[PDB]
Amino acid sequence: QALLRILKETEFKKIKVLGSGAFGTVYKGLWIPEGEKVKIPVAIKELRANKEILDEAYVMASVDSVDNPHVCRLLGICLTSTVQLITQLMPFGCLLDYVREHKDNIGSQYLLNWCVQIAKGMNYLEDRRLVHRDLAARNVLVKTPQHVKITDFGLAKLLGAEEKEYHAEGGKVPIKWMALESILHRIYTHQSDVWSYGVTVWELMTFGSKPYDGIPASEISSILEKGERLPQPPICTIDVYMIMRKCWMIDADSRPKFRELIIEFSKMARDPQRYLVIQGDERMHLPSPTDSNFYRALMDEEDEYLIP
Ligand SMILES: */C(=C\C(=O)N1CCC[C@]1(C)C#Cc1cnccc1-c1[nH]c2c(c1Nc1cccc(Cl)c1OC)C(=O)NCC2)CN(C)C
Ligand SMILES: [Cl-]
Ligand SMILES: [Cl-]
Ligand SMILES: [Cl-]
Ligand SMILES: [Cl-]
Repeated sequence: QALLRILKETEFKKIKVLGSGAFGTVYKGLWIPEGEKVKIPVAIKELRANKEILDEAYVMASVDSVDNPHVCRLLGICLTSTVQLITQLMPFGCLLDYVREHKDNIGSQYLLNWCVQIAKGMNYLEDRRLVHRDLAARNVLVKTPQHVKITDFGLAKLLGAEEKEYHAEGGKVPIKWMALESILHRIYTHQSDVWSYGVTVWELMTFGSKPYDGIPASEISSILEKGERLPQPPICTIDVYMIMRKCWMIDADSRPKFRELIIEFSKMARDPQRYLVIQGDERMHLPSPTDSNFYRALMDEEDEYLIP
């Protein structure tokens, strides 16, 4: 039962632009619900259409639940000059930016944990019949360095009870993250999300390299058909790279399931230095909420698509 809570414009203070791009415009603000002195840091999204963003709200409200650690939750919507979505501010931004900016303190334990968490979030969505269709490092957000959530439901589709696939029309889509069958046939499944997951893992393990850098999107299907894939990141031992390679198998049903990826990456996270080789790993640290001074980090922080 999908509900949308309408939040009054007057309940938001200190609204400031955070960034714009393919996803629209995102602002940060403080939400003060009437009848509370609680001030909640929020992110606020609008497109650049009203209908498009309501489709995203619908999907997000549909998949929310009491226990939902790794998928962004819609707090509500605001009707202003635009229709806006409201969510909890993720103060450390997106994981693509995070891994580029904190490379020198990202250890093996963080990378593997992020892999587990994304897989848990995707398994959660699969259980709710949701095909995300846009999983990428740019669309994973960082609540704390130890805790990430999947975002951007702009392309996501709910499968009917009898449906195993979504067939798309001619909209703009992220070719370099897509399964071969999605490029050729516009077919999307849970197993095509698994392909995108493998690309997402590659982005993390390269500390935010661009996939197939300097290769035109029009050439990707031919590269994949020839058996070529993204290269082995230097930190990755063979077992980690083989997971990625299994995610990029031609046969969709041969690819790992999210349930299996949770288990495998959890196993690796139990012995992280066995699976990723990072110079100075043991000497690295990132802010954690168990730190006395974590609040410092928070204040400091809080303060792709082509036509097929
Ligand atoms: C990713 C960086 C990035 O997203 N940044 C850099 C500074 C601002 C910005 C845009 C942000 C943010 C942010 C912060 N907190 C929560 C969410 C988001 C957000 N960012 C993106 C999406 C986000 N999700 C939002 C935002 C508001 C409201 C809702 Cl309901 C919601 O969930 C859908 C998103 O939807 N798509 C991607 C960006 C690297 N660049 C993306 C390249
Ligand atoms: Cl974890
Ligand atoms: Cl979107
Ligand atoms: Cl194959
Ligand atoms: Cl692309």
